[PDB]
Amino acid sequence: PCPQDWIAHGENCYLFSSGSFNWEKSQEKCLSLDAKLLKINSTADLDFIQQAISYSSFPFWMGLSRRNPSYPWLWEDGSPLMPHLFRVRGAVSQTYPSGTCAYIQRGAVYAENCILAAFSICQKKA
Repeated sequence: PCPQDWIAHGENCYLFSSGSFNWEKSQEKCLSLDAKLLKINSTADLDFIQQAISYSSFPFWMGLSRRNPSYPWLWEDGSPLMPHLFRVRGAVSQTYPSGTCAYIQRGAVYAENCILAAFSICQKKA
């Protein structure tokens, strides 16, 4: 029973943000909706999301981040990235003043400087 404009999968509801902003604003935008940025915990999650994106070439922030390459990638809640899901491609090895953040684009996952603008996906429980 997902709210108005949200998409159901598993326990959760999913929203494609209407705006494209940096990671920090995107995070605050999901929190504003009593939601959080996407957290992919399974292969099913990954393919649901890959499908929902419908061959958009836009980038879509998820809730995965780290402040420099000497920290593990963690979801917003502090949980780790589960191992058999995706490789994080992109700018994995530079250090940016506001951290490195993961997004999904063309079905693959990439790391970039958190101040760059992207669409995002929020989630909350149904």
